[PDB]
Amino acid sequence: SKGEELFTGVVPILVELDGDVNGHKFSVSGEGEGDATYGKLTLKFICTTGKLPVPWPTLVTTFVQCFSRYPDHMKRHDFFKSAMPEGYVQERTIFFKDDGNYKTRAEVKFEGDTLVNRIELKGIDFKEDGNILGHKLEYNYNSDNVYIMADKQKNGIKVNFKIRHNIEDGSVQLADHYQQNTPIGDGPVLLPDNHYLSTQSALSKDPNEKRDHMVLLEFVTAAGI
Repeated sequence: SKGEELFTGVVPILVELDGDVNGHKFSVSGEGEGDATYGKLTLKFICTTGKLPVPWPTLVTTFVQCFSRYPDHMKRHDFFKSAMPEGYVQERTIFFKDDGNYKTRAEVKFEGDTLVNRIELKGIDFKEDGNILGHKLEYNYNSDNVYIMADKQKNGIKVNFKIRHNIEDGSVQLADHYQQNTPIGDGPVLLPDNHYLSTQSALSKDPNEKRDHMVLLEFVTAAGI
């Protein structure tokens, strides 16, 4: 499509988030690069305001699905790159079961040769000593497919999926994601048939980094068609 050509090589990525969860305000800056040819993302996030007041794993999905590898036979279904470079708005509600919710509004677009994800996050109705504000989640990440359908009325897409965060006691903290993406430009975009993204994420730490941070390595492939 349009932006598909913008992703044939390695693209630098910047992520900027401002958050407020139950009145706890924080900002995060991330940098890395993506290589959509391999569905590959490498990112490092730093909390610039001090200690992150929620667990890092709960922000992975908020912190650029244009880097997904769409198989050649599935190229007409790749909404995300088709909206580039002008980009898209990505909005979610993330419901943490028996706890609060995040609402996020993000704009994903090129600034020059750099793909930028700018996010505002608002979290409300969290429990003071629940799994999120009480930091009871393991620093790890599992799988789960991301389901995408057309929203042929907002000329965008609707995405739904579940994340299961691991609680330190061996249980699971469900995070139900509801997502909508809509192009920023007027340009034509690709409205896909139903399909899913297969995702894998690995979380790590930089041994030399003394700020609160997360290193993220992810691989994403479109499938289901």
